[PDB]
Order: sequence, then C-alpha cells, then structure tokens
Amino acid sequence: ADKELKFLVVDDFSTMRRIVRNLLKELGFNNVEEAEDGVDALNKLQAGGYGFVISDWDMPNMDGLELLKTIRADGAMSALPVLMVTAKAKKENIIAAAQAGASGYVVKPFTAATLEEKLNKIFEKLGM
Ligand SMILES: [Mn+2]
Repeated sequence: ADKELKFLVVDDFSTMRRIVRNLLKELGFNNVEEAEDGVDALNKLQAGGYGFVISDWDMPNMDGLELLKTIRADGAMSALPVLMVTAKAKKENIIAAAQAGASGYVVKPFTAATLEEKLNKIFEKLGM
C-alpha cells in the first residue's frame, strides 16, 4: 500500500469487477478503475496514469489476450504489468498469453490474501 499504483480491473461481469476492486481496497490500493472489456480498457489506458492491469480473459468485444497484445505492442505502455484472470469453467490458451508476455495468472474467484501473494510475486520478479 506504500506503493503508488493506479490499477485497472477488467471483467465483463460487473459483480466480479467490484469484488476485485474491493479486495484491492483491503490491500491498501485505493486508486482502482474498472473496465468492462478490452475496448473499454483501451479508453481508460489511453487517458494515462495506469500502473497495473488485472484482466479477465474471455470477454465480449475484445478479450484479455487481445488486450494484452495491444498493450505489449504500445511504445509507451509496453511494460505495463498484466495479471491474467481465468475462470474454472474453461482453461484458456495459456501458451499464447505466455508468448505475449503476460505478467502472471490467477483463477477467479480469489481472496485478497491470494491476490496479495500474486501481486507480490509480480512486483518482486519485475522489480517494482
Ligand atoms: Mn469474462
């Protein structure tokens, strides 16, 4: 929490976005915006200031893999961390996300304790 980061939480289910935002609040991260799919996420990211993305995978309009690829291709935002979120209903194409440079993976639903452990692993390995 003594880390100043603006998060973007992306999920097409409003209920899950709110859960994740509230978990972040429990961890002391109070600057957290939501987006409902990858297209919406672009509009947020282009406004600037974001430091970490937590993105669902399967979404209407633009999915999380396409979002990840678009971020990684961007000359300013190419290193933005992206934690990919998958659901138990379907195992996603992890090989493609690994190829594209996902920062990590987590299966929803999860608690704040799990999220914290995941975030800290990413902070440590990327050096932020
Ligand atoms: Mn989804």
